[PDB]
Amino acid sequence: NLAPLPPHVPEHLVFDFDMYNPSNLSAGVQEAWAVLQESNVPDLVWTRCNGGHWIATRGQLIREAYEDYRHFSSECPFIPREAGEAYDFIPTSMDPPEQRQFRALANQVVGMPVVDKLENRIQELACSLIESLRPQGQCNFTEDYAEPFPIRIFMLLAGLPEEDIPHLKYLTDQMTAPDGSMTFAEAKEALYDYLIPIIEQRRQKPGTDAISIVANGQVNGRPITSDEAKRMCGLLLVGGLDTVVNFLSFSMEFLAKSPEHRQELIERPERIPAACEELLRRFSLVADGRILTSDYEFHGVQLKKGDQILLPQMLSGLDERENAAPMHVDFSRQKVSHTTFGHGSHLCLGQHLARREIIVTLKEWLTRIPDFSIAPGAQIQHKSGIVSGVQALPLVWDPATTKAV
Ligand code: HEM
Ligand SMILES: CC1(C)[C@H]2CC(=O)[C@]1(C)C[C@H]2O
Ligand SMILES: [K+]
Repeated sequence: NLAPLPPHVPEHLVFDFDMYNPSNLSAGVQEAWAVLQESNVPDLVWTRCNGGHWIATRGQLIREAYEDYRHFSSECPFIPREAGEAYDFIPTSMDPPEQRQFRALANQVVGMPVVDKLENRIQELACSLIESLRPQGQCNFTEDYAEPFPIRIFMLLAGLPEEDIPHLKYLTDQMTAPDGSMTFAEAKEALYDYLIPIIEQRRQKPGTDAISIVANGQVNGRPITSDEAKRMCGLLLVGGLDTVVNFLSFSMEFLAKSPEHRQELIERPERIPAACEELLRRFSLVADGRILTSDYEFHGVQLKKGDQILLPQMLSGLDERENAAPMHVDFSRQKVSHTTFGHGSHLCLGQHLARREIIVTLKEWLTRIPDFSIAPGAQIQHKSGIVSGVQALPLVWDPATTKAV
């Protein structure tokens, strides 16, 4: 349902890609997006869907634009424009140099030292969950594992009660892959209002949790305000609750459908870190963007001030110019090139936590439930958006084949 072509946009660059409902979604969501890398598709195209915006389709351009924050601003990073304008999460809605003071604070609460700290706890959350599912011979992996494992890890990190999980998870869904019940803005404001009273509790009586640290943080030589803390904690929550959740489901759908790749990791456990990186390339799932700060000529194309440009992080590693046979999963692939965690100054802060959650899941699942497949008669369906995902993943196994360590 398409917006009229802006005067400055050449009509031969039009390709009406809908990022929330792409044409070939039934073939798998990465497959659907990959059509933007067809021979007949330009390196930089314009879609009239979702209010109209640019799309960079190749890794070269995507990296280039994410590096140039002077022209491509993160102030309005979501499509549609109404979402992007409402978007005020910290650090992401800020450009350097102002972004950097807030990024250091956020890195304090989810960075590698924190993750090393939480290793034994992450390991047990996984094992407890899997040992509980193991004798049942079946699960809906998205809501039985993919959702609770990362989210309990985050609630742990944030010092938040697991009672609040249903409320919170719903809100984050609306911001990346909404049904239509709430706009981005009201979903975001709901999350903010959840966090305000907790932030104000913890400014006064400090702490070791992510919220306490953020609420007591110092930025620009001053205390962080309750409103800044809120904009940052909201982002950490969205980060903590929606991407890994979705990625685990892509990777497990794949392993469920490929006994060979399972047995490779079963037989060669040391390969699991390398396998994790190649899964991150193949089932890359993020796509947001930037907004033009001024009129600018970019690879032969005149971009105007206020134009929005989708720079799909997902597409870089599926680009056949960056990786040979991109849709093929090769755990021994020699140079794994992707931008799954982003590129430029907003490079994912949670990527060390994310890899840990992924690698612990692969290790602990295949150690206990080595053999499993898609439930008979089931057809897996994907969804698309800022963060694409899997709607459901019913898995089955013979409990007799399962192990206890
Ligand atoms: C598979 C897992 C994940 C993927 C693929 C992913 C992807 C990304 C991407 C592509 C960006 C850059 C977005 C942009 O440039 O606009 C980003 C940023 C960010 N991510 Fe992640 N993410 C993951 C997990 C996490 C986790 C677990 C957290 C934990 C809180 C997290 C927190 C953040 C934060 C705070 C930023 C903003 C950094 C900044 O703006 O400076 N992410 N993520
Ligand atoms: C695009 C993101 C994945 C990234 C910045 C966002 O707003 C996210 C949706 C959460 C954060 O990690
Ligand atoms: K904004």
